[PDB]
Amino acid sequence: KPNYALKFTLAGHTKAVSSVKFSPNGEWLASSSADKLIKIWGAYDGKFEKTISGHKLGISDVAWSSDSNLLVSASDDKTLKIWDVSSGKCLKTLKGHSNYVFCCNFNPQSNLIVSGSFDESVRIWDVKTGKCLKTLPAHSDPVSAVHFNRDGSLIVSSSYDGLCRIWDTASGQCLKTLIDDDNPPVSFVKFSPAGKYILAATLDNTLKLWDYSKGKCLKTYTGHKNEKYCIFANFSVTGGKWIVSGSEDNLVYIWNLQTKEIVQKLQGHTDVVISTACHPTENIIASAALENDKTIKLWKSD
Repeated sequence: KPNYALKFTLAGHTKAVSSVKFSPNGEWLASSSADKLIKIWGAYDGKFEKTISGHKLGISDVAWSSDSNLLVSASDDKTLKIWDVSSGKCLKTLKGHSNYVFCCNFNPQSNLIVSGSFDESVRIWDVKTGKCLKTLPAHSDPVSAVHFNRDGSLIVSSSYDGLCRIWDTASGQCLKTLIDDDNPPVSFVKFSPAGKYILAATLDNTLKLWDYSKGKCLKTYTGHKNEKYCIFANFSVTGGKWIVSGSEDNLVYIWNLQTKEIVQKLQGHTDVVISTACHPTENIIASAALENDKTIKLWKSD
């Protein structure tokens, strides 16, 4: 079992936090908020670095490029923005979604961005030109998450329509639809770090690990509360092999990936824990909470 202990609390956002992500190089934490801002923090000391501004409405998601040089953000202003983190410059504004942009990610080569929207589409954009390469008529309700697999040849999307879909990046073809024995909204999905599996959250208090090639649910993680919000979940890989998630009872939950047992709950937030992130090299978790709390917490384990 891990022994995550609170090390730092990061105050600065003026509304609900929406996402936290560690830079791949381990140096930084990026946060997005309903306050329309991105903040950068030191990953190891929690020290505030700077604010990246320009969205006109709240931000739902932010993601790093694989070389830690760029961020992409998804906003209710119906845009994504590509940011040079060192300069703070907005390199490109990606316009084309017809409603709120909810989710975003770079591909592994950080030459493409994928986005999902309340407009029920998935878009694929060229990083260097900022132009949209493809629009996928992916879902019949808002798209909650989008993620590329380990070589960028596939995208997984999740939706409030109750589906996860896997797309061919090059053709835009729908290769797979995954759904279990009930049809609750899907609030999050991502590929596993080696890409054998997907991890999906549904708004029935359930995380599931799927073998997407076989189309089978292999594991379920339960015990937390998740019926309303799009709560990210993580694979923790630096020490023990864990699943990490926020929860609507204001806790961070940590499960054993193999056994599905709860191994730790982290107490301290005063509102829903909307987002968690796992440091790429150190046993460090970042957690972030909604409007009644507005803080980020850094936790560290032996």
